[PDB]
Order: sequence, then structure tokens, then C-alpha cells
Amino acid sequence: NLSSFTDYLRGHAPELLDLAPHGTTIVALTYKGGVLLAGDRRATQGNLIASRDVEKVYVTDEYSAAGIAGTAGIAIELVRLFAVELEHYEKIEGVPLTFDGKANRLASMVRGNLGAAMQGLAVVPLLVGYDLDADDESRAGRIVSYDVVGGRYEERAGYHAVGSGSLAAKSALKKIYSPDSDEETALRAAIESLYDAADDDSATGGPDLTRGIYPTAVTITQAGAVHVSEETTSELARRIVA
Amino acid sequence: NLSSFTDYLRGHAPELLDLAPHGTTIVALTYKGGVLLAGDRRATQGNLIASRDVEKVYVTDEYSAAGIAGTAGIAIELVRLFAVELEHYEKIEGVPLTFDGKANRLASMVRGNLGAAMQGLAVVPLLVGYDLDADDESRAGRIVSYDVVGGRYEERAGYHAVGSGSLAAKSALKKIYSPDSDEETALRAAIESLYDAADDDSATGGPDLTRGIYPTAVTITQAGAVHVSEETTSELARRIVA
Amino acid sequence: NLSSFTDYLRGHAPELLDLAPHGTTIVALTYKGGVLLAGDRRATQGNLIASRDVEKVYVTDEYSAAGIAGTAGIAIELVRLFAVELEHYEKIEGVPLTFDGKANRLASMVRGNLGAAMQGLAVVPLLVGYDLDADDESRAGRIVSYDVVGGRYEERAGYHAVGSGSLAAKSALKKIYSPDSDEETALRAAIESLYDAADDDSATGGPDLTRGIYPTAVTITQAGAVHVSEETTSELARRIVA
Amino acid sequence: NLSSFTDYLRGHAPELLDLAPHGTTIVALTYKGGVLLAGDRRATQGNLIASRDVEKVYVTDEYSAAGIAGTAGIAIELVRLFAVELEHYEKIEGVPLTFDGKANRLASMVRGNLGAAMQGLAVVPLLVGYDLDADDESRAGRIVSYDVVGGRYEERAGYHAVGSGSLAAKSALKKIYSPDSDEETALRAAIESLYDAADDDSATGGPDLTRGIYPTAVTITQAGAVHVSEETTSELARRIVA
Amino acid sequence: NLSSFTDYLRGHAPELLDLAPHGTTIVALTYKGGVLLAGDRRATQGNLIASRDVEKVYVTDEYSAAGIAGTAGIAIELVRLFAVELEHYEKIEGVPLTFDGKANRLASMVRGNLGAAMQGLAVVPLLVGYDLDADDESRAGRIVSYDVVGGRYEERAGYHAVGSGSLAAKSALKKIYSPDSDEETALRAAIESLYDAADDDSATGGPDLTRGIYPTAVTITQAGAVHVSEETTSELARRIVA
Amino acid sequence: NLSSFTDYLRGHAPELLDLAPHGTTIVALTYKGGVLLAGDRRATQGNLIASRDVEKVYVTDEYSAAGIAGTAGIAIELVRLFAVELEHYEKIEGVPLTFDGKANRLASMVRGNLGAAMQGLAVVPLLVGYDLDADDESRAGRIVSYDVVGGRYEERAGYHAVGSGSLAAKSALKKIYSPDSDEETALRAAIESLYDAADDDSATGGPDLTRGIYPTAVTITQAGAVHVSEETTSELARRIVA
Amino acid sequence: NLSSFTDYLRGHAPELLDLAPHGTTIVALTYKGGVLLAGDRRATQGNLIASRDVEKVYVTDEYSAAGIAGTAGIAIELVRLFAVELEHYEKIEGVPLTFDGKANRLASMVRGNLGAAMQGLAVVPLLVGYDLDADDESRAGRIVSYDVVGGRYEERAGYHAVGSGSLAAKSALKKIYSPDSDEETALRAAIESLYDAADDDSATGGPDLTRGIYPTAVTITQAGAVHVSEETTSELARRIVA
Amino acid sequence: NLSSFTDYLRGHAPELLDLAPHGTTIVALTYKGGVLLAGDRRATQGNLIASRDVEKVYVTDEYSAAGIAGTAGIAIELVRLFAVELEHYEKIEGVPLTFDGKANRLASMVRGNLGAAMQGLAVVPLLVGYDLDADDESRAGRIVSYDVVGGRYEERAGYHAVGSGSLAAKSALKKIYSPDSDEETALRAAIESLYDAADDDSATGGPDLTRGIYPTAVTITQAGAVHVSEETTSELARRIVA
Repeated sequence: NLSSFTDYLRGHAPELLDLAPHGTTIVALTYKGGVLLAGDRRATQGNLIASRDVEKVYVTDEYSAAGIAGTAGIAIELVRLFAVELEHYEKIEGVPLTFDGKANRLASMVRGNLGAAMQGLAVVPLLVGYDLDADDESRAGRIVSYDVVGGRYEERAGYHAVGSGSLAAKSALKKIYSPDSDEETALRAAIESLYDAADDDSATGGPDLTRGIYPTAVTITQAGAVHVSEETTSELARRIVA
Repeated sequence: NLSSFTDYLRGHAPELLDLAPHGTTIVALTYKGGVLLAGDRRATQGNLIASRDVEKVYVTDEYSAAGIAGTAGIAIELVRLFAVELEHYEKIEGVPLTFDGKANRLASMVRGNLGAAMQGLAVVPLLVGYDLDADDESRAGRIVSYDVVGGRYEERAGYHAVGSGSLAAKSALKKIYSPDSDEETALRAAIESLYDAADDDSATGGPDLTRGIYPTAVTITQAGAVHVSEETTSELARRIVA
Repeated sequence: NLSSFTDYLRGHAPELLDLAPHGTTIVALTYKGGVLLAGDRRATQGNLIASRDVEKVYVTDEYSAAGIAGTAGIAIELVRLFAVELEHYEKIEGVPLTFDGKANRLASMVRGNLGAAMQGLAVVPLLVGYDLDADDESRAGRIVSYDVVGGRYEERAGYHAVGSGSLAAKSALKKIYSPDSDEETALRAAIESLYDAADDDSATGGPDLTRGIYPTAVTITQAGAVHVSEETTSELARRIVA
Repeated sequence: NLSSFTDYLRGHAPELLDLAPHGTTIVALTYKGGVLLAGDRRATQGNLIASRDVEKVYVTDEYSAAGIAGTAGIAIELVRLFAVELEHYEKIEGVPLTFDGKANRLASMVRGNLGAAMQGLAVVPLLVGYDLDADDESRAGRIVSYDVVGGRYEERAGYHAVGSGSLAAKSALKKIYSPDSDEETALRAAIESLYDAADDDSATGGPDLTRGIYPTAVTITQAGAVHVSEETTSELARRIVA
Repeated sequence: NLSSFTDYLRGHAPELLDLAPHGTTIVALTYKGGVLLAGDRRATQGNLIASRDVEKVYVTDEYSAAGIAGTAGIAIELVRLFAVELEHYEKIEGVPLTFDGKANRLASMVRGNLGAAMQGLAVVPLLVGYDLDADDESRAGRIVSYDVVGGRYEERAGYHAVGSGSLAAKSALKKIYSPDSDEETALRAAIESLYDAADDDSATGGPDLTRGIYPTAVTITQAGAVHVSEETTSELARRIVA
Repeated sequence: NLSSFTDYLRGHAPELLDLAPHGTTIVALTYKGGVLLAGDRRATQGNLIASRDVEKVYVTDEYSAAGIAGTAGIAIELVRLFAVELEHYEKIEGVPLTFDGKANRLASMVRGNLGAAMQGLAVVPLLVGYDLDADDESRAGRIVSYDVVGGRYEERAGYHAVGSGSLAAKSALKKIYSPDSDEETALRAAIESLYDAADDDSATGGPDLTRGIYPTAVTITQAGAVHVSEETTSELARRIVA
Repeated sequence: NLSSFTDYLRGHAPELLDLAPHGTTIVALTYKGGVLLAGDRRATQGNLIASRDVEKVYVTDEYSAAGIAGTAGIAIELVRLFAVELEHYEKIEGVPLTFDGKANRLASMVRGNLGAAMQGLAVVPLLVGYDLDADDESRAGRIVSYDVVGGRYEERAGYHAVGSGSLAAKSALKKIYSPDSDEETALRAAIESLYDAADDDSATGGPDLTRGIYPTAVTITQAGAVHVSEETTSELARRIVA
Repeated sequence: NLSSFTDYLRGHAPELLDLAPHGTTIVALTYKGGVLLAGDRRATQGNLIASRDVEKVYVTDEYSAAGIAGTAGIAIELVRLFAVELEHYEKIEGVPLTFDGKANRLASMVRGNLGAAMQGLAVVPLLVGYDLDADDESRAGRIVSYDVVGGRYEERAGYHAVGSGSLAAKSALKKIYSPDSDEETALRAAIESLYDAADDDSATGGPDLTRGIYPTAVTITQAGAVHVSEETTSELARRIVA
């Protein structure tokens, strides 16, 4: 009734707003074309590995996507809803939400979990998208990070990450990353830091050539967001190794 | 229904009223023309730096603005709402609120966070503005400080500050500051105390010439409020150094 | 004065009896010749990897050795002391201790740490050796496991393990292992289970071909104990992979 | 009576074995000649800066030195004592201690503080030295790291660090450091990671060109250990900058 | 709907009924003409001085005023509301409230804060006024003191006080005060005890000649209540001094 | 039996090693001649003033003295003992202790109160002295500060302070102070910051012209230490005022 | 709507149903004519005297009154309300309530406060009255006492009391009191026990000839209740003294 | 064995170093002749008066005496011992202790009770005496106050007091007392403040003309200390009353 699918639940179906299978690291890079997301796939509840093929990065809509780090359970339902929220607002308003809209909405959905957060079950996302409304379609990619209390923040440094090995990955990028670059160079630097995060963090554990476990990725550009192929990544991670 | 945007939510949408990325220092000076705000840009969750380019001062309206210190997440949404509260009161009443009104409002919104305040997540703002209704348009610049329980307070000493390094900056100004002065001299004493604050406080860390991290400022006068330029600041902090 | 180096400390220098860098998995296998130990080399304090080259298995004396799992700091000093407890008893008595002696001593040393155990800083070892006093030099290899309260337990099943990934390894061996076998077959089955333990346990993380991190091993026989080479392990784990 | 200055106090003057002024980061690099230590100089009690000129690295003896991170009060006395323990053992024995001795001693002194550690007042050192007893005088420089429960650990990666910005610095070196290099190159990479540690950690805050606050350093080689000059550091950090 | 501005909020806007900037002492004297209030101006949060110019006494209505000691945030809003409660009741009823009414109201507002009181944020007022309904217009000035649980109490001793230095001041007056006197004499004895309160209480700190910090005062009589001039105070405190 | 008076008690009379009357601020300045101490005289238990004439600075020996902040009771006996420790070491050794000795001693005595410290009853001293063994008798003045855990620290900035208002006084000096200066100029900057300390701190309250309460001072030079006269202070604080 | 003023609040204005100024002793006596109450006038919060002229006995209606002991604030409002509860029932029903009615009502009002009771802020009253419906107008005086949980109890022994010094007074009366007697004899015995209660109880403190502090009294009879004069008490307590 | 009776117990009989009957107020005045002590006599355990004739001030020796406030039990034994301590040191050394000796000794005895103190059972004395060694026998009287942690303090203001009504008494004296005066004027001012203390404190309760309870006093002068007669006080307190 303000075109918020969420807010509809709010008034018509409220029941929809390490004890359980944890998180992992996720990286974000800006570049000439657009932007991209790459994130590990290891879900760990304790020191015990619970799953090694869990997708952490999802495509929210046509020109954006986000990766969520924290309690798998809570993080999944949350992104699915965020997606819905965005789609519904389009089918109703006719148009899609600004990028700054999608973000402020995601924030609200985060600010909403703050209760569970202070109770251990916290989640935090990393939002990326091609700003169809950006003046210079050159730097039209964007990266938004979040709080637990629901703060929205602008990247403004070309990259960022969230999760256990984020401090690691962020540091690797501080070196292995440079502005305006290929959607091949970036997707490379990504698989990289995601390798370094795995080095200094048992909770991540990036590319594992022996098992066939490869980082999940997604690139967004003036054409939209597309999930990178399992081939473009593996023959890409093999390249990174030495 | 009293022209309060807030109060509308109060009754039609109540869901809008170091675990997460902290604060920083913000100064305020009075002068001949009007008044101004200058604040650090370093957000620190823990002892770890979370961002070095965060803006802490915003322009609330044509003839006023404020800076907030405390949980970034909470502080942001809070000022964004304050801005709206004001703009909406204008469009409805046709006229704007007294300065004393804008203040009493901001304080109500602060009192409203008292709950979160007593749970660590506190925030406190610094409000400044050119009082279009002041008898002597000479001393028409004002500074209001706040409690946590939402008390409103008048500067009456030409300067103030809030944040970890406030105690330090206040003391610097207690020396490097003098009444009626240039909108070049005050902006000068502001980048100054903002420097001394960073000296005796790892949570602040004002002007960093090596990184390109400069203090955010904003001045308000009989012409309104305007955000100082990145240039007017850097070539200004270089002057301060020695 | 009972030929116990320890007991000498007991009466003449008593000061020698995840806040800090944790444990890992260690396996023990019995076979035709004798017995062996193989342990991971990853030390993890928290979910963070602290070291990936830490040796967990040590050769206690000519015909025995043991791997200890638990607080690295407490576990190091404990084995070293055990070693000395052994060597000193020989030099003094002229002969060496029975294997059942060496074990009962090691048990005493564990019992001693129970204090620290009940405060998180616990440690548990795995003891193996060629019993020069066993009747049938065919099954002369032995495995002793321990409690926290200082219990001594006999393997009697050809294999055992201790650590975070022990439950895993134990199970892999419950399959990939068979009695009387090569000191090549068992050194094989060890690297194996040491691989499966790493699969279902982020704390362990066995053979990592990409980094050059290989499991440490040791085999004791009628000739005595000797530390397997870095070559006999890598070209051995490569074989294991698929 | 075992040549242990310490042990004499133990039996003849036992009274010598953020409420108060904290720590900072320290780095350690290995190279062709020998090894070195470089560490920040900022002491921080709270978020407040307590001193910006505190030396964190000391030369323990002719061929060795160490940096200690943790409560300054406890860390000072502890190293001064280690110094003496080493010197006294010499004058008595006539010869000096093995390097492996000096470390085992240092570790015992740390294990000694474990009580205070589990009460907040913890301290951890990083030990380096030119092993006069090493076979290949090429890789004769060594790095030992410690636990809180007193574990002794070998570097075996050419670099290491301790302190708040340690995770940072360690990561910077993971990129900017290469084996066998100059005692100019390493001293370079040190001041570097020490800069990066200050980037992502308010508790550190490396080279400050504006204030004249430069990292403290020390190199040890076949000639012994010598404290690098204030000039060799500043005209070195200026170089690092861009 | 009982002419209670308060009670309207009660049913139509309930949201209006040392972490934060504390109190100070306030004195009350009776005399020939009417009565008066004089109170310190130092707000102290901790041992730290937060403001030295805060007015603690306000004129509630034509013939009455009150001073409130306790958490400044809570004490301000509370008196401002009491003000309104009184004024609104008039405009509606046409006539004003008895004095005994104004107090009974004030007490209810205090009883209202009892919740916050039992949580540290307590506030207590001191009420004075010229009972236009008193038989002998000689002793027509009155003093009412309060509880925290909201008790209303009559002075009946010509003077009283509240705040940290209250015990002090009350004692000074027990000596330096005499019944029926000038509105110069009482204003004199007030500035006096207010000086003595500052002698034995760091939280107060009355007249400060050097800084120009003078006690705030207010007298009420058959003409009404009027705030004493900054001159009548300073040239009055100078007199008191020796 | 090591010429330590203390140590004698240690073994022959061990019984000598806001519930109760608190502290205050104390400053220290370096200069051409020597160095000096100036400290407040207001003792405050609670928010209540307990005494306004207490001396916080004492002359430890011919060429040194110190001021202590923290529980008065503890602080007194502590300095009295320090004095004796020194004098007794002289009479026995015939010579006096290095300045660096007197310091190391004072720190041991502080470490000795660590127990009481962690129970609220803490105390911290400021030691100053003319180093009769300093190469350049120009900068022969020294300032040593302390931890609570007994750390010793060198000023190396010409000035320091300890106490509630230290933060304030330090900041004042950070402005009103300059190197090599008169023993009239420094004593001037001392009464100054001692004034600003009292401005932003109710626990201090420096120079009070109205009461006759003046800051206690002491200067040490190549001639020794001498306690400044009540006159040299009053006619000095009158000069400072405006 | 049952003629209960209270019950009207219950459904139309519910907001009307030693941190703060305590109680005192109150006595009740039966006699020929009717009954009476006499109570101390000292309010004590802590060990500190807060007021020495507070009236504890009030006349509820024409033929009854009561004294309340406990939290002054809670006790005041409670009796006032009782009064009104009574008067209103008359105006409405036209006649007055039975005495057994007035009591059962008062009991209900007490039962209501039980909440606050169990939190320290308790209060207990003593109710007396001339039962216009008693058969033998000789013993028409009555005394009712109460619980905290709201129990109603009959005297049936001519006297009773409540307060800190009650145990004392009760005992004095157990001696100095006899049935059917003058309203001069009983007013005498009351001032007496009210004297002994003060002897063995610093909280009470009856008749103080030196200060002019005299016990408050009230006598109800077939004529109704009337408050004894200040003369009939002082010249009455003077008689009691020796 | 240092002439300390106490210290003898220390080594030969250690067992000699509101649940129970409390304290009271005690005053101290200086004057032309010598000095004096006067203190209430009411012992209160709770709000209940336990005794009204308890002597609180004792004559320590020929030229000194002290009053103790706190737990009667602990305060009695303590002063008796202090007396003994003083007498014994005379019989042994031949001479009596300096005044400054007696005081430092008393302090030690207080510092000794600090354990019980932090457990409620605290005591604190007020020491007075004629300093046989004072230069100007005019101001030869002295007043020493104490801490709980055993601090010793000099009066230096002519008067002081300890106990519940000390804040009161101290204030009364701030007015009713002047320097050099009669041993009749002072003993008057004493009985005075001791009257005022009783006014604002149920725990004291000075002169009671009706019961015959009179303040106990003691004067010391160049002739020695003598306990004032019951007559000199009563006919003295009657004089004070109006």
C-alpha cells in the first residue's frame, strides 16, 4: 500500500519478519564495465564443516545483486524477500526502484533483524549494482555495505567484503587491485583475495582444486547481472595458483 | 496531523522509530557571519578502523545543519528523519519552523532513542543554524548541544564539540578561538582543534595529508547553509600544519 | 630419587609442573612391522588459522613416540618433559622403561594437568611404540590413548586418533583399514583418514597439495622410530587424491 | 644456582615475578644478512592516546632482541628481566646461551605471567636473533613467537608480527615481502606493513610524517644487533610514501 | 477534558510523559513581600563540568516559579510541561489554578517520573509562589518541596533547598536567615548559603567572581514573579564576599 | 640488605606494605634551569569536598620530588616511604641513587599497590628531578610518569600531569607552554593549566583568589629542590587571571 | 457506578492508583466518650531527619480518621483518596458508609498498594472512629489495623499503634492504660507512650519541649472528630514530663 | 622490640589485632589555651536506640585524647589499645612520643582495621592534643582526622568533627566559631554544633535537658587533658538553648 511487499506482510502477515549453520567470506569489486560479487561456499556450524557448495551471492534483480554473511538460515530468507520486495515494487509502480532505493530497503530489512542479531543470529549483506541513473556510466557500479543496526554505507574504494576472512580479503585487495580494469582482471583479483581469505581463516576456505569447490561469482553491467559459469572460474582459479 | 512527519509514523507506521561502526569528533563555531560545523570522517568499530570517508555533518535545512556522534547506523537514519521532519513541516505549514522549533524536534527524536541509548547504541547530535528570527543578525549564529535523555542546550560560548575527541577539541578552541571572526578564521580554528582532537584520541584522527582524508565542513549564514569545498579544506589544513 | 626426572622437579623446582593457539587431528595405526603416527599441522586459535606447519607428533624415545592434541602451549612442554622423563630414567637405571611404564608415566603427567584441563586449557595425547617385551613381535606395535583425568587406555583395534577431526578419521579407518599390513599401506591409510578428517572439520585440514602442507608422520618398528620424509608423504598424498 | 638470575629471585626475592597503558604492533623480517624488528610507538589506554614515543623493541643481548606487545607495564619489566637473565647466565657460565636457550627462557617468563594474562594484563613477545650456532650462516636469522600459556614457536616463513595491527601487517608482508633480501629492502618492507597496520587499526598508527613519529627498528647480524638511526628510518618512510 | 493539558497527552499522545548532564543546588526563602528562588548554574556529568550557565529556576506562571534538581534532560521538559499545564488550565477555565492546585499538579508530574527515578534519572523540584488566596497577605509567600514518589510538602520554616549542596545551604540559612525581611536581605542570604553550598560540595560551586558566573534568582510578590537582573546579583555577591 | 629500606620491611616487618578521600590534579614542567611540580590542594571524597589545603607534592630528596594522585591515604604513606627508601639508601651506600634508580624504586613500590589498585584504592605518581648525571646540564630536568601496574615512563615533551583534570591541563600546556624557559615562566604556565584543569573538572578547582587557596609548587635545579613560597604563587595567580 | 470514587478512577483514569521520606509512630486509644489518634511528626529518610512538623493523622470524615505509617509520599495520597472515597459515597448515596464499610474500603486501597509494598515503598494505616451504628454507645469507639496484603483487623483491647516505635508505645500502654477513661486521661496516655516510643527509637522522637515539636492528636466522639489544639498538647506533655 | 606494644602482639599474640551498636557525632575545637573534644552519647544499632550514655571521647595520655566514630565494639578496643601503645612506649623509652608520633601510630592502628572496614564494621577517629613541642605554645593545640585506609590529616581550621551529624556540626561551626577564644567559649560552640548535629540527624541527638543526657567533653592544655564535669556541661547547654 506504498508498494512495499514487506510492509504488506507487516500489516497482513507479521509472522514473516553456533546452534545453526554459519557463514563465510564474500568479496566485491568495481570496474570499467560494472561490478561483481564472489563469495566462498563453505558453511560452518562450529569448527565443523556443514556444507561446501552453498551459494552466498544472489541476483536481487535485473541490475543488482547482493551477498549475505551470517546465519545461513536468517540470511537466506532475508535475501529472497529482498528480491521479492524489489520485483513487486516494479510490477506495481511499473518502474523499478532507484539503486539508492533498493539499498535503503535492504537496510530496513536488516534493521529489522537487529533483534535476532543481538542474540547471536546476526546477518549482514554486501550490495552491488549498476546504477542506471548514474551520470558517468563509467563508474556506474556501486558497492553498499551494512551495519547490524541497519546502517547503509557507500564503498567509494572499488572493493569491499564481508565475513570471517573479510579482513584478509580486504587486505589482499589493498594490493592486488587497481581501478578501471577488465571484467576478467577483477573477477581474477576476486578469486585471489578469496584465496588469501582462505589462507588466514579456517571458516572460509576458498578455491579447492582437489575437491572441485569453486567460488561463486556474479557480474553486473550495462546489460544486467549474470552469474559467471563454473568454467570461467575454475580455469580462472588454476591460473591464480602460482 | 500536527505537521510532524514523525508523529505521522508514530500512528501509521511505528516501525520507523562495539557490535556496530562507531563514532568520531565534531566541532562547532560561531562567528560574525554565521556558524559552522566541521567533523572527522573516521568510523571505528572496536580499535579497528571501519571507514575513513564517512560524512558526519549534514545540512538539515536551508538555514541549519547538524552533526551526530554515536552509533553511525542510528545516527544516520536519525538525521535523515530530522531533515524530513523539517522539510515536511514547511510544505504543510507553508513556512519553516523556528530555529527553536527545529531544536525542540531534534530533541524529541533523541529522547526517542533513549531506549537504545541505555543499551550501548547511543547517539548525540550538535545542531547549528542561522536564526532568521534573531534580533541582532550579528550574533545570529547558534549552537545547540544534547543529552542522551534528550535535553536541549544552548552553546553561549561561540563553540562546542561532541565525540571521543571533543574534550580535546574543546580545550584547543578554549585557546585558539576568539569571538566575532572571519568565516575563514573560524573554519581555520575548526580544522585546528579537529587536529588536536586527533592527537589525543585514536578514535578520531583528523586531517591526514598523506592519505587525502580531510575534515568535512559546513557554514551557515544569512544566505543559508553550504558545504565547504574539498579544496578550501586541504589547502587550509596544509596552512594549519606548522 | 625414584629415577623420575619429574619427581625431582616435584620436590626441588615445582614451578615446572580460545585465548591461546589450539589443536588438530592425529591418527595411529598398527601393522606387521610396528606402529605409526601421523598428524595434521594446522594450529587454530578461534576460527583463525594461526600456523600451518606445527609438528604434533614427537618421538619420545628409541622405541616410542606420541602426538598430543589440545592447547599447543601446554602440549608442547608436556611431551618434552615426557621425553626427558624417559631418557633420564634410562641414564639412571641404565636400562629403559617398560612400554607400560612409559605409558603409566605419561598418564601421571596428564593427570597433573587436569587442573588446567577443567579451565579450558586441556590436552590429550596418543602414545604408540614397539613393545620390545611383547611375546609375539608380530603384534608388538601398540597404541595407548588417554583421558583428561589421566586414564590410560589400550587400542586393541589397530588404530585410533585424537583431535577435532578424530571422529572423522576414526570412521574413515573403520573402512579404509585392515590388520597386518605394509608400513606403506598403513602410512597410506593414515594420510587418507587424515584427509577425510579435514573434509568434515575446518579445524583440521589435512594434505594441501596447492600450499605444500603435508601431514607429519613417524613409524616405530623393531629398529626403532624414525620420522618419515617429506617426500615419502607428498608423493604419497598425491597417490591418495583420486 | 643453575645460572638462572630468575630462579635466584624465585627462591630469594619472589616479590619480582584498560586500566593501564596498552599496546601496539611489531613486525619481524628475515633476510640475507640476519633479521630485524620494527615496531610502532603508540601506547593507547582506551581509545585515548597515552604516548607516541614508547620504544617497543629492545636488544636483549649481543646477538638477539625482542618486541613485546601487551600491557606496557608488564611488558617492560618482563623484557628487562629477560635481558638480565641472559647476561647473568653468561657472566656465570662464561659463555652465552644457545639461541634455543634464550627462547626457552623467555617462554618460561611468559608462562609465568599467565596468571596476570587471564586477568586482562596479558603480554606477548616476538623474539629474533642471529643463531651463532646455525649451520648455514645464510638463513642464520630467526623469529620466535609466543603463546600466553607460554608456547614457543618458530617463524619459518621469514616474517611475523604481533599486536593489534598484526593481522594487517602480516597480510601486507604476504604481498610486499620476498626471501633473501637487503637489510635495506627488509627494513623497507617492515616500515611498509607497519604503515598498513596503521591504516586498518586505530590502536597502532605507524609512520607519522607530520609529527615526526617514526617506527623503531633493530637489525641483528653476524656483527651483532644494532638499533637503526632515526635518519635511516624517516628518509626511509618518506620513500615508502607513494 | 478536565482542563489538564497533561491528561490530554495521556490520552491523545502518550509519547510525551552519570550518562547524562547532572544537577546542582537551589535555594528558597520566604519574606515580607513574597518569596524567591536562587540556584547555582553548574551542570556536572561525572566529576566533569558540563556547563556553567544552565538556568535551574524557571517562572512557571504569573504568581509562581520552581527550581528542579536532578537529571537536566528530565528536569527541563518536566518544568516546561508544568508551565503549559498551568497556562492551558487558565485559558480553558478562564481563571488560574489555586496555588495548592499548581502544586498538586506538579506532584503528579513528579510521581509520573518515578519509573525513571528508580533508574538513576531522578529529578526533584522546589516550588514557590505568592498565594493570591492566602488570608494574611503578609506570609503569602510559600515553599513546596517534593518526594521522588511524588509527595507534596509545605516549607513552614521560611526556607528550603534541594540539590547536592542542599544540606550545606540549609545549614547556612539555619544561621544566616531571619523571618520577615527585605527582598534584598533574603536575596542576600540566598546568594550566601548558595556560596556555602559551593564550599562543601564540588557538584555546586556558587558565585564565581573571576569567571562572571552568578547564581540565578527569581522573586515573586503581590505584583508577580520577576527574574532578578545580572547586576543586582553580582554587585550583591561581591558584597557577600567578606 | 641490598640497601633497600623497603626490602628490609619485606622480610622483617611485612605489615607496612569513594569510601575514602580522593584525588586531584598535578602538573610537571621542564625548563632551562631544572623542572617543577605544581598541584591542586582539593581532596574530594564523592562530590563532597573533604579538604582544600592538602599538599600533593613532596620533596623526595635533595634533587627530586614527586606528586601522587589517587587515594590520599594510600598516596601519602607511599611517598613517605619513597623518601625514606632514598635517604636510607644514601646513608648506607654513602652516595645517593641514580635518578633512574629512584625511579625504578618508586615503580616497584607502585607495582606493590597493584592489588589495592584493582580494588578502587589506586594511586599514581609523577616523579621529577634534576639528573646530576645528565651529560647536558641544560636539559637535566626530568619527568617520569607511571602506570597502575607499575610501569615507568619518560616525559620527553617538557610537561606532564596526572589527576582528574590532567587531560585538561595537558591540553592547556599543549598551548601555553614552550621549551627552555624561565623558572618564572614555567611556574607561570603551571598555575595556568592548573587553572584550566579546574575549569573543566569539579574534582580539581585550582587557584581560588577569594578563599586564599593556592596551588602547591616545587622546583628542582642544580641547587636542589625547594618549595616555592605562598607569595610567589598568589601574586603569580593574580597575574594569570586575565 | 457503585458509588465508589475509586472505582470511577479504576475505569476512567487508572493513572491514579530509603529513596524517599519515611515514617514514624502513631497511637490509638479507646475510651468512655469515643476514640483518638496521636502521632509523631518526624519524617526520616535514612538516619537523616527530613521534617519535624509532618502531620500523620487525618480526619477521614465526620465520624472517623486515620493515621498512616510508611512512605510519606504513598501514604499522603492514599488517605486523601480515602477521604474522597468516603465523601463521594455520601453525596451519591445520600447517607454515609457504615464504619465497617469505610474500613473495608480503606483495606481495598491498601491491598492495591501491595505492589509498591513488596518493593520497599509500603504503607500501613490505623483507622479509628465513632460507630454511629454500635448498640452500646459506651464502647462505640473503634480501632482497625491493617496488613500490607490488605487485611482488616479489629482492636478489641482499647489501644494500638503502628510505626517504628510502635512496639515501644504498645508496651508503654500495656502499662499506662486502663479502659473507660477521660478524653483527657487517654489523650494523656497517648502522649506518654508516644514519649516512650521516642526513647527507644531514633526514627520517632516524640514531644520535644526545647524545639516546640508536639504530637498531633485527634478525638472522635458522638459529636464527631476534632483536632486537638496545640495548647491542649504542649501543656499536656509538660505534665507528662516527670 | 621497637617499643611498640602493638608490634609485640603482632609477633607474640596476633589474636588481638547494622548487626552491632553504632555510632554518633564528635566535635573538635582549637583555642587560646589548648584544644577539646565533645561528642554525643547515643549508640544506635539501626533506627533503634541502644544506649544513651556511651562515652565516645577518651583521654589517650597526659597531653592528648581522641574520639572514635563507627562500630562501638571495634572503636572501643581500638582506642584502649592506642592508649596502651602510648603508655608502654613511655615506660620503655623513658620519654613520651611526639604528637606526630602518637598520630602516625593511631593511623597504623586504623590502617589495620581497613579489612573490617570494607565489610561494614568501619571506625574512624578524631585525634587532639597539646603539642609539647610546638614552637608557639599559643596554637599548640592540634586536630588530626583520619581515613578508613588509614590516612592522617591536619585540621588547620580550628575545628572538625566525625560521625553522622558531622556534616551538620561542621556547618554550625563554620558560623558559630572564631579563632583564639576562651576554654569556655569553645566548649560552648561545641555543645552548640553538637546541638545542631542533633537537629538534622536522628543518629545523633545531642543535649536532652528532659532526660539528663549531656555531651561528653575533654579539654587539653599546657597542664594536660581533663574531662569536663557534668555540671560545667549541663549549666552550659541550658545557656545555649535560646
